[PDB]
Amino acid sequence: MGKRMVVVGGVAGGASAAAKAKRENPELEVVVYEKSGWVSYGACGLPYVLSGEIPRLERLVARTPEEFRKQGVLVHTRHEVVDVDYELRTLTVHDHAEGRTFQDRFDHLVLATGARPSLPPIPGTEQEGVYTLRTMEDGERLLKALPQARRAAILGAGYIGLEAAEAFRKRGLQVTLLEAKDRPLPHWDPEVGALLKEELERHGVEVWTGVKVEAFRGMGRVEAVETSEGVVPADLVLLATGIRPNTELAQAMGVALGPTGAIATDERMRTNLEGVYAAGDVAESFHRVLKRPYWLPLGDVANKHGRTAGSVIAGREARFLGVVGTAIFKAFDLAVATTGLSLEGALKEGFWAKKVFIQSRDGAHYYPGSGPLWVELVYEEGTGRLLGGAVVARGHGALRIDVLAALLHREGSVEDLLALDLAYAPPFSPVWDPLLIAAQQAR
Amino acid sequence: MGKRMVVVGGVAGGASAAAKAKRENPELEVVVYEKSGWVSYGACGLPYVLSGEIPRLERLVARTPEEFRKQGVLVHTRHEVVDVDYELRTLTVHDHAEGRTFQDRFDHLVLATGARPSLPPIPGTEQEGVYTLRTMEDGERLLKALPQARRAAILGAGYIGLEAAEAFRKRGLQVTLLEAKDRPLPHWDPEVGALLKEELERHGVEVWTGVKVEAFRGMGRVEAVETSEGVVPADLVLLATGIRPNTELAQAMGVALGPTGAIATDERMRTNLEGVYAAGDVAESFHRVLKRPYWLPLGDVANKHGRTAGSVIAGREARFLGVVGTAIFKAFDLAVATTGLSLEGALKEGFWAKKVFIQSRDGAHYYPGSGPLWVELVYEEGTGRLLGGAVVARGHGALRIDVLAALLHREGSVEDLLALDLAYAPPFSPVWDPLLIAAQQAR
Ligand SMILES: Cc1cc2nc3c(=O)[nH]c(=O)nc-3n(C[C@H](O)[C@H](O)[C@H](O)COP(=O)(O)OP(=O)(O)OC[C@H]3O[C@@H](n4cnc5c(N)ncnc54)[C@H](O)[C@@H]3O)c2cc1C
Ligand SMILES: Cc1cc2nc3c(=O)[nH]c(=O)nc-3n(C[C@H](O)[C@H](O)[C@H](O)COP(=O)(O)OP(=O)(O)OC[C@H]3O[C@@H](n4cnc5c(N)ncnc54)[C@H](O)[C@@H]3O)c2cc1C
Ligand SMILES: *SCCNC(=O)CCNC(=O)[C@H](O)C(C)(C)COP(=O)(O)OP(=O)(O)OC[C@H]1O[C@@H](n2cnc3c(N)ncnc32)[C@H](O)[C@@H]1OP(=O)(O)O
Ligand SMILES: *SCCNC(=O)CCNC(=O)[C@H](O)C(C)(C)COP(=O)(O)OP(=O)(O)OC[C@H]1O[C@@H](n2cnc3c(N)ncnc32)[C@H](O)[C@@H]1OP(=O)(O)O
Ligand SMILES: NC(=O)c1ccc[n+]([C@@H]2O[C@H](COP(=O)([O-])OP(=O)(O)OC[C@H]3O[C@@H](n4cnc5c(N)ncnc54)[C@H](O)[C@@H]3O)[C@@H](O)[C@H]2O)c1
Ligand SMILES: NC(=O)c1ccc[n+]([C@@H]2O[C@H](COP(=O)([O-])OP(=O)(O)OC[C@H]3O[C@@H](n4cnc5c(N)ncnc54)[C@H](O)[C@@H]3O)[C@@H](O)[C@H]2O)c1
Repeated sequence: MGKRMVVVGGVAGGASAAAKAKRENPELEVVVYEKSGWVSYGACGLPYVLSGEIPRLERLVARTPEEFRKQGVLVHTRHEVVDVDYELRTLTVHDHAEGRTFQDRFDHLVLATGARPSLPPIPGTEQEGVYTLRTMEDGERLLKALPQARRAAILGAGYIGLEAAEAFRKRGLQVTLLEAKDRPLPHWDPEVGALLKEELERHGVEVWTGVKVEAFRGMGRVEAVETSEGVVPADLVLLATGIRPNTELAQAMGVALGPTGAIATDERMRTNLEGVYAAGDVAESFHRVLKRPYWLPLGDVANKHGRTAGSVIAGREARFLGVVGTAIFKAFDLAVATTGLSLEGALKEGFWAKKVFIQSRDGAHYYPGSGPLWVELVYEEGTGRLLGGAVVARGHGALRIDVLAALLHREGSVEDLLALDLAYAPPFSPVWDPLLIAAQQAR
Repeated sequence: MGKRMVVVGGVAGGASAAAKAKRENPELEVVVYEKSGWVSYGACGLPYVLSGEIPRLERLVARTPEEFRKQGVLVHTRHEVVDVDYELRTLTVHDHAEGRTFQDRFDHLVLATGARPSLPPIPGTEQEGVYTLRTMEDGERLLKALPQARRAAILGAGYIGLEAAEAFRKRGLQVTLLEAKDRPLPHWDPEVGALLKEELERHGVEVWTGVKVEAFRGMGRVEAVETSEGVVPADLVLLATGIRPNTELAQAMGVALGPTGAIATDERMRTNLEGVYAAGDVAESFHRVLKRPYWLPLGDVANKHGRTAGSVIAGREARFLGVVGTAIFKAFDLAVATTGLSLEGALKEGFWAKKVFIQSRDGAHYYPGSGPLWVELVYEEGTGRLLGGAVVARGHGALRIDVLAALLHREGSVEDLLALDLAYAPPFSPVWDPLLIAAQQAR
């Protein structure tokens, strides 16, 4: 057929779906309504623009609405879809331009509305030098503030935020990191959190742990941040305290939410409504270690959602088979990569789990320049089944984390990892690869 | 028990076996007879010493015969075992020192005699500035020649050799590489060979292809190299034309050779004689793709052989389960990694094979400094079974090859590779990893 595919949200989930659908079946009428007035850009690259290493913000955009148009996709920015006459039963889309508002119909709907920052209930948040890092607009705002230092406070030591702290330092500001839990990257076992505190401090960043941020002092400007632990002075504060999915429009139309709070889907990215798909940070994925639905808002998983929904719609056979949790980020001179479960969470889940954490090198002892490389394995006591792992390196990189993700995918044991024929040469790994030395193999 | 383990050869296969045996069962009497007067060193590091990046040759040694002594291991250098009174029936070792010669018995024998360079039959090979690169002594010779340039010719565009060309250039010589087949790294599909010719040329190496080297000109010195294609003047020539295993002693004593020419072994590193083990470059390994024995003289496989023999001898349980062919090397600004079969070889085996070869980046398009990264996939037409793969990068780091080796190990298809949850972040890979984009996925 030659029906009409309407995508709500044009960032990554949505742009993927739109592009793949149109390519796979050009008969389709493909239209994207994006509320933010930018479409198809790399939010992940924001801290590299902030820091100054990337010259202009437009460098993050993958496809422009003009290029899309050339490829038969119609994108409208600053268009918000406000209601859907679902089932119910189509019309459905009423959305809003500049000036007007209006109706449109759909045969296939892709809900790709993403996620918004989850702010903690703190008096003072509303003031003037308080910021959030999620969109190109947040990028513009912060980029305007940044020159004209001087003192920054970042609430939250997760990904945005560890990443932000590096950006701010490279811009001259003095930066103090306030985390509510007891280490940076609280979400993982604490050997990694340690290495990270050390690097952050090595670079001039002050890291407060166990902090109860009480309020942001000022008369609508902000100059302070009063905490249980004292008072941090600050003329720019970044709230980097987590995200939650944008499921609001979807609930209105009667799309089901899964246990995590994100929209539920199948291997086909289909929601509980015929005709309605979901993709990207709004959508749950199946976790292959935990064997249940799980929320993993990364950009690679949003592209995979997109591409599947799009393929399915254009009537190609395509399925999305889950995730395992692989993540990697850069904080100064560390590249930190986790996958699967940490030992904390593997015990919360009930496994009789143990960990091993070793430090090795990233090249032969004798090779000039070789740095350190640490690798953690989280496994089941008796079976030896892998359940998670980390590696941290300076490397561009390592990234050997991908081997563990491959093993997590099938069931995969420490014994399987041991048997692997990995690559060795003096510039790139010691003759026993850190993955192999970690395996069983040392403590 | 507390019997006597004699290791013939002390370089890597042998030193591993010696150290792990002694660790695992200190009762053992463990003695290593090494004919070269150096023991336990990283031959792989020689080109880095040649080039000057590593200051002194002793930096490549891992354990000294004094440190071995401390650990209960007796190493004798410059001792060549000349005969074995096998089965037959022990005595057996007659070997030779400085001065004398003498007997020794064994209860466990590890054959770890390695490989020697395989010279082509060219008149003039015997002259003065013609070299080979395999041992520490070869290192010293070359290191003596090198300052005092001027013009080098390297026969052979495989691994030693591609690696040597970089070393010699870094030392100022002008270098021209003569290969007999039609591309550098002829033993792999020719896209890689191409990328390599371009880099070598970009750095001032001349690469002659399809050359019939006919003789080395000189009056016992060498100044030339006469070829079918012209005459290369050269005052230093490196013969980098391959190696063959050292099976000579082993055959005398009636150890079986496998079809490759290397000593045959089981998963416990045992030869056909009770008591007699083989480890390292003299020993065959089971190839898991081809499902037969295969000769893969790499140093990580030599440590695996040796660690296994040692464990087994000390009475631990240990098995060596095979290889798949993973190899990585550095040639100027390229890191080149292969694993499995190439399309050429996969067809020669009979599979109905296809390739795909894509060029992607090593980090997001917008990320400053991100370089190119090429990945190759060799697969079976119908089943989709992976059969081999390459990736080439500048990266110290990629090395993503390890992923494909994980897949090769079980059977592992393109579909399997497609389902993997790889790591993404802008400094490290684009949002689709180059392994994914190569899967099925583009051509
Ligand atoms: C600073 C930063 C760094 C990051 N780094 C990484 C990284 O290193 N690795 C990684 O894998 N991931 C990273 N991410 C994650 C990445 O941003 C998201 O996973 C990714 O962009 C996928 O999002 P998506 O397309 O589902 O929706 P989003 O990108 O959240 O986009 C949704 C868009 O849809 C629009 N929309 C919402 N509601 C409506 C409506 N009612 N009508 C019309 N339009 C609507 C919104 O305007 C929004 O712009 C990073 C994110 C940030 C913010
Ligand atoms: C220049 C160069 C670069 C390399 N780069 C890499 C790389 O990047 N990656 C990689 O994985 N591998 C690399 N290798 C391979 C590596 O050298 C071998 O795989 C490794 O050293 C394993 O060898 P082995 O212990 O079986 O024996 P060898 O290292 O060949 O040692 C055998 C020793 O046994 C002694 N011996 C022989 N016969 C007798 C006898 N009858 N009596 C007593 N002693 C005897 C010999 O003197 C010899 O010194 C490289 C090799 C070279 C030469
Ligand atoms: S923080 C989130 C990360 N950033 C984002 O995801 C936001 C920007 N990305 C997007 O919005 C989408 O990914 C866009 C660019 C809108 C969707 O793009 P397409 O779906 O059009 O993607 P491409 O054109 O990149 O890829 C399509 C086909 O092209 C093949 N291919 C990609 N790269 C290569 C290389 N280097 N060499 C050979 N082929 C390549 C892909 O395999 C893909 O294959 P099809 O089978 O044709 O779809
Ligand atoms: S070109 C060939 C490459 N170079 C060579 O192989 C030549 C030099 N190598 C050798 O000759 C042998 O490998 C030697 C060093 C003689 C044999 O060494 P060992 O067998 O004694 O090796 P190690 O002492 O390195 O390792 C033994 C145990 O120690 C554990 N381990 C190593 N590295 C680490 C780190 N970074 N962190 C924690 N543990 C570590 C190994 O797991 C190994 O464990 P066991 O279970 O005790 O054997
Ligand atoms: N490289 C990557 O893979 C990468 C990088 C950036 C962003 N992202 C995506 O976007 C998401 C952004 O994560 P994030 O850093 O915003 O959230 P997060 O959940 O990863 O944060 C960890 C949290 O400890 C909690 N905490 C500390 N002080 C607090 C306080 N004072 N009040 C309330 N909470 C406090 C913090 O809020 C901090 O966010 C990531 O989880 C990821 O999905 C990915
Ligand atoms: N990084 C690594 O994985 C690495 C690096 C170096 C050495 N090694 C180990 O040691 C081995 C050494 O390999 P190599 O480079 O000596 O052999 P090779 O077999 O890999 O070499 C390829 C051959 O084409 C043949 N050729 C070109 N001109 C010729 C001629 N004129 N006459 C005869 N042959 C000619 C060359 O001889 C060249 O050797 C490797 O295979 C590997 O086992 C490994």
